[PDB]
Amino acid sequence: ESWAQSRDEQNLLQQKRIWESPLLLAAKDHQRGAMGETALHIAALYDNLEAAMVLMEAAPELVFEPMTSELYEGQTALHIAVVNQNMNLVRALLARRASVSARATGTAFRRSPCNLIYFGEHPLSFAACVNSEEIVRLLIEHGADIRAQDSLGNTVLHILILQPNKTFACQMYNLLLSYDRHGDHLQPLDLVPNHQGLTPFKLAGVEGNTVMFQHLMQKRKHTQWTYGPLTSTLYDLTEIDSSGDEQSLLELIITTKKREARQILDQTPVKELVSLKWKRYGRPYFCMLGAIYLLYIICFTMCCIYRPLKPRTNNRTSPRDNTLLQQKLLQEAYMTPKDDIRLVGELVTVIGAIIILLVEVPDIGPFHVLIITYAFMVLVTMVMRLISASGEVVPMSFALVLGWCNVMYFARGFQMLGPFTIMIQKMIFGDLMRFCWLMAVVILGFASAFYIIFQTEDPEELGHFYDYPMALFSTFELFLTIIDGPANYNVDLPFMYSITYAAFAIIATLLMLNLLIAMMGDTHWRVAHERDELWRAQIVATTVMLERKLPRCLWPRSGICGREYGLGDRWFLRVEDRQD
Amino acid sequence: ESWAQSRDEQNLLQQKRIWESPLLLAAKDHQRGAMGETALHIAALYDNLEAAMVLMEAAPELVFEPMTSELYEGQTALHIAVVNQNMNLVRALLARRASVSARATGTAFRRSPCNLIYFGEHPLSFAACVNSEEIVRLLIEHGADIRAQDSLGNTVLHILILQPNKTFACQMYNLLLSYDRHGDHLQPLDLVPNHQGLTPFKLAGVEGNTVMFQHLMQKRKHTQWTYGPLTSTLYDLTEIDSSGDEQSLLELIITTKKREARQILDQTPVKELVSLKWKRYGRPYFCMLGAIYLLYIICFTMCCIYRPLKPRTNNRTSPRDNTLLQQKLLQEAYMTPKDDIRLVGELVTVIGAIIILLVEVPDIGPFHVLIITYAFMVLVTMVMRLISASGEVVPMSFALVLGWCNVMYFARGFQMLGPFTIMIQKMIFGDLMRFCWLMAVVILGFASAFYIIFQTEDPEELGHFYDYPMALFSTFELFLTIIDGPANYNVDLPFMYSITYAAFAIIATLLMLNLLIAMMGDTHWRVAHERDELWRAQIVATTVMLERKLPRCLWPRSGICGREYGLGDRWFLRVEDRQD
Ligand SMILES: CC(C)CCC[C@@H](C)[C@H]1CC[C@@H]2[C@H]3CC=C4C[C@H](OC(=O)CCC(=O)O)CC[C@]4(C)[C@@H]3CC[C@@]21C
Ligand SMILES: CC(C)CCC[C@@H](C)[C@H]1CC[C@@H]2[C@H]3CC=C4C[C@H](OC(=O)CCC(=O)O)CC[C@]4(C)[C@@H]3CC[C@@]21C
Ligand SMILES: CC(C)CCC[C@@H](C)[C@H]1CC[C@@H]2[C@H]3CC=C4C[C@H](OC(=O)CCC(=O)O)CC[C@]4(C)[C@@H]3CC[C@@]21C
Ligand SMILES: CC(C)CCC[C@@H](C)[C@H]1CC[C@@H]2[C@H]3CC=C4C[C@H](OC(=O)CCC(=O)O)CC[C@]4(C)[C@@H]3CC[C@@]21C
Ligand SMILES: CC(C)CCC[C@@H](C)[C@H]1CC[C@@H]2[C@H]3CC=C4C[C@H](OC(=O)CCC(=O)O)CC[C@]4(C)[C@@H]3CC[C@@]21C
Ligand SMILES: CC(C)CCC[C@@H](C)[C@H]1CC[C@@H]2[C@H]3CC=C4C[C@H](OC(=O)CCC(=O)O)CC[C@]4(C)[C@@H]3CC[C@@]21C
Ligand SMILES: [Mg+2]
Ligand SMILES: [Mg+2]
Ligand SMILES: [Mg+2]
Repeated sequence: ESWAQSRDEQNLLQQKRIWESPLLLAAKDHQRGAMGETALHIAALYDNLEAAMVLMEAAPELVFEPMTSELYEGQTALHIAVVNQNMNLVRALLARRASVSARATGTAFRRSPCNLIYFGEHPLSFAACVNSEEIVRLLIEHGADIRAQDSLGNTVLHILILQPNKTFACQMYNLLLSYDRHGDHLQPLDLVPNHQGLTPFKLAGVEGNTVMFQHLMQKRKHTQWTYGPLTSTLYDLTEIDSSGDEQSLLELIITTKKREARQILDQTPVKELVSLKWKRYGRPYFCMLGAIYLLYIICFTMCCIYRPLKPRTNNRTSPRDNTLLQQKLLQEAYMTPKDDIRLVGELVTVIGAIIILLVEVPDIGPFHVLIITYAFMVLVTMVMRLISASGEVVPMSFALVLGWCNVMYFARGFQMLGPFTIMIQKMIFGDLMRFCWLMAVVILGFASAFYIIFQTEDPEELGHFYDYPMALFSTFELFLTIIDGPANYNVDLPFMYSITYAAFAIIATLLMLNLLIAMMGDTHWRVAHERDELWRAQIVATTVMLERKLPRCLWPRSGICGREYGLGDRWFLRVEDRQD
Repeated sequence: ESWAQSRDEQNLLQQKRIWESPLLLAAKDHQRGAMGETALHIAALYDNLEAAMVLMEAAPELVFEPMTSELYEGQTALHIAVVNQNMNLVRALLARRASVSARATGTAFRRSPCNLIYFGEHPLSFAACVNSEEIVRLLIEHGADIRAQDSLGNTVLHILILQPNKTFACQMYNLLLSYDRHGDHLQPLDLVPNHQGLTPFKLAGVEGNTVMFQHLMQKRKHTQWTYGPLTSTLYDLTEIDSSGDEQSLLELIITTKKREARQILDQTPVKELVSLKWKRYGRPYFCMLGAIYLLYIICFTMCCIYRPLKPRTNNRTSPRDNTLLQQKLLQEAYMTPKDDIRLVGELVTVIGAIIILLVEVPDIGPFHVLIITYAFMVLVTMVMRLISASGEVVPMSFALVLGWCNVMYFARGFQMLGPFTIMIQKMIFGDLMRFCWLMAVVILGFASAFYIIFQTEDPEELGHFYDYPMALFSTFELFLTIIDGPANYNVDLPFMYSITYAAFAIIATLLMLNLLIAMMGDTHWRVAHERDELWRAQIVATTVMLERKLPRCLWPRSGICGREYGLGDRWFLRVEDRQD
């Protein structure tokens, strides 16, 4: 906001600085403006060729001079004439020995959501982005280095992938790569990583640049044979399944926050790779990891069904006291064979909860949080068991609910069941997290109204609202229509009740059907229309988690290795498809 | 998986075997490779004409030699040059006396979902499938037999129907059939069955090859007269209603597992045939078979309403014992006129259940299973009645529910009601069989939580959860909101209950609306959009069942017989339509 305010004022400052100097005004159609610009910059800016030539005759040092602002730092007139595509000025600027290697470190050039363009820092990178082949053919003739890297580390190959017109990005990727012609450099330009470690092939995957993914994939395709309609294609599979030493391209797509990246999961070498590694080793481990967790939660349940309880030593403290049984002490808890059989299962439970923490906590989405909370609630149950602290029903009840709802995590192994878990998340963190603020406020209004209406009345007849916390809970239950409307029929209720509850009943049906239409638009189109895409993104997330947390003996590398077939040491995936 | 692994390794083995031999490498641009191939095979594979000619000059025995692998067994170079459509090589191979009758018995050629192509075994069958008319015009000139049959028994007529480009399949069907020119053979080529017994006309129906159904139907159309816009067309109806000796084409479409086959039910001779036989004899028997079954289930109900019961001889065994009446013994069950009137209806019931087993069990979808289970539960009721075994309420209650829900089978006679039964099946074996795994797991988590919260409390106030099987059943009922939320208001419930039940109530509404949107997508588009198609497939299934299980006197053959009209002994169906 404040920065956007300053840019505009600096841009309005610049228009004043042009008007003050008649020479700078003449350039518009040694003094410097608000942006640090010169007359050569302004003539290049508005494509004033004749003003630029007359100024460069007087000052030929003006060509070398960069803008001095923070917004346009390092920018020379050559940058301006390049993006404005004035060919004859670019020729004239190079004739006056313009630097083709100048770096524009200005904030307006840096990759940021505030800036609409990201063109890099070098005139090659500016020229390729504005799609001028000739200037690229002209700048390299004057010593411009294609291997130039930015503050982000991007070369021009990386920058073209980050451009909104993906078709022009393809041709300029072709042109600059054809101009390398070096074998002496340890990395060719397609193989040069940026500072994040992403190659141009990896960058197209992370950004969801689909056509740049496809063009780069043709370099990694070898066609073995063609049998009429059939053809056999062998895929390099080096970067899309790099594992054991570095993050995979599949791993980068999952961790990135771009929904466009997940379309790359539907591209051909990626798709059969994921489906193969899922069917080969992905499913039978995950269903085995599912069955072990299910027997664990059943073992945790039985220890909670048979928890140590004794008749209460105390007398009843009120007529409203319903307690009959209390927790045993520690020595009382274990003195019999049934207590020893439970002690085995409770020890299995705690050892299971410790193993959960070991495979989860030293590592650091939602099912991460649910199982860590479940393992945490188990340890609190043991701690209270050891010190004989009362209230163990509170950690267990969290753990029974959290422990069983983790069993729903293993629905994603089945193809139909997995997007149903997607529905549950989007309904609760979308439509529920929105509408609960409208919904609780109606509950607070009517529960307060319902409380004071029965505040004079006797609670024995109608105790829905006997104190204010129960009046909140009852009105919540009346909202969802899970308990009946309060009625006695043997006594006179207040007349203000019948008006309020009829007003409540209309709003509660109206608001609850509104939550249904909101959850209608969610699960129908966002999830059930895209069930195959969402389930595939679940597999890649599940498998990458499996690969990190499993030994090498269990997980063989996917594809077929060369050097027994003379292809390299790389792991190749063969796909046979029908071209018809 | 493992077989797909082996094929790729064998394909990568083959690329090594080419590189080792310089002669085999020269063929790529007497030794044999991994696939058993030769240099002539590899030259034919990559369309290397000049390498093939030089090799066949040296070895002319190489033309005769087949590949020796399991994957490509029996394949010669003539097969390879045919599918690759190298005309000049095919001419050159025939000039060296190539076998046109060689059979490729390899696993890659066999019809299987692992193999993308099914081309048959003979070079005629390969040439027609890759759509080369000239090679077919050339191979027959060298002695190729069109009547060749595979291990599946398919001739080239059958194979063309099994091809994904149905338009090219039509022309090659025309070309090969025009080349038969034999009357001496007992079956012409359109009439030659495969090993399954299917002709090319029957095969197009079973596979749902609609345009091959239409082209073959024109041969079975005779146009009687044309009256301006009106025309009268007479259909052969021989194979689409073969009955009394063999399965019909209608019967093949029902029993097959292809959804594409049911579009053939909407083709013109099929459609009016089904609608005619349904209206003529299909409905009035089925509604008669419906009314007889309805009076049977009403008779079974009245025998269960009036089942023999006496006051209990024992005393009450607990304060929680609600039993007042018990079953009579066998001699007590029948000693009065009302007992004799029930004995008639019970004998009608058992004789009815035996007749169900006779018309169902010696024969061996869902309503098959439901009525056999109903007839089985009836016989258990009699067995327990005879030996005075207690617990007869268990077989009856299964039989009352199963017996009445069979009456829903007769909804398909009515056109609107039939797809509603489709909805019930798809919702229960789709959306229910999926979502019950997510839904029971939430129930198990909260019922366990609800149990231990009230494990200390006294059950007399709140006995929803007094033991663990009732806590499961109550939480199931709270999930569907068919019983009210537990509340006392005269006693203090645990505070962990109000948190857990509010957590339960949100999830239970959220998950239950999710089941509604899932059942929304089911019944709307899968069934109600396709209600006429689903109801028509119900008729064909019902009628074919009727034809098997009814005497000849009740079911006359459809159409109009010739030989009283001089058309043959075949049964013809006349359809008058408006061509406008
Ligand atoms: C007494 C001992 C031998 C019992 C064995 C304990 C297991 C029942 C637990 C221990 C650690 C495991 C778990 C821990 C880590 C994973 C991650 C997993 O899901 C996520 O959190 C993924 C993130 C997301 O998708 O939201 C939860 C279960 C899983 C496979 C495991 C399931 C069950 C395991 C084998
Ligand atoms: C004893 C009571 C008070 C415990 C409180 C209940 C809630 C805190 C928990 C338990 C049941 C729910 C969970 C149950 C299952 C879902 C699935 C959901 O789905 C996904 O992760 C799909 C995306 C993916 O990871 O692939 C994530 C958490 C969620 C809403 C829940 C998180 C929180 C909930 C509301
Ligand atoms: C969407 C809406 C507009 C539906 C239209 C129906 C309501 C406008 C009517 C239905 C019958 C109700 C009435 C029925 C009876 C009650 C009792 C009330 O006075 C009493 O008798 C209270 C009893 C007592 O004092 O003991 C006055 C009107 C009231 C709330 C109601 C006013 C309005 C209600 C909701
Ligand atoms: C004492 C006697 C004379 C009473 C007569 C007994 C009938 C009530 C039963 C005997 C066998 C019959 C049935 C047995 C065979 C059929 C199959 C039918 O449905 C299927 O199973 C088709 C498969 C499917 O679509 O799922 C169910 C009832 C029906 C017509 C019959 C309905 C009723 C019938 C006439
Ligand atoms: C006493 C209690 C414990 C009996 C248990 C009830 C269920 C086992 C049964 C009885 C009612 C249901 C049936 C009722 C009717 C339907 C129609 C459905 O319809 C079709 O077959 C349409 C397809 C076709 O055949 O054309 C098949 C079975 C189904 C879901 C049900 C099969 C199973 C259900 C759940
Ligand atoms: C979709 C959701 C987020 C809608 C928003 C409403 C809930 C957040 C509020 C509504 C009023 C409820 C509260 C109302 C009163 C209860 C009683 C409880 O303590 C008691 O008084 C128990 C009684 C006893 O100990 O005898 C503490 C909070 C609780 C569960 C509630 C906490 C949260 C609830 C569900
Ligand atoms: Mg949402
Ligand atoms: Mg009620
Ligand atoms: Mg379904």
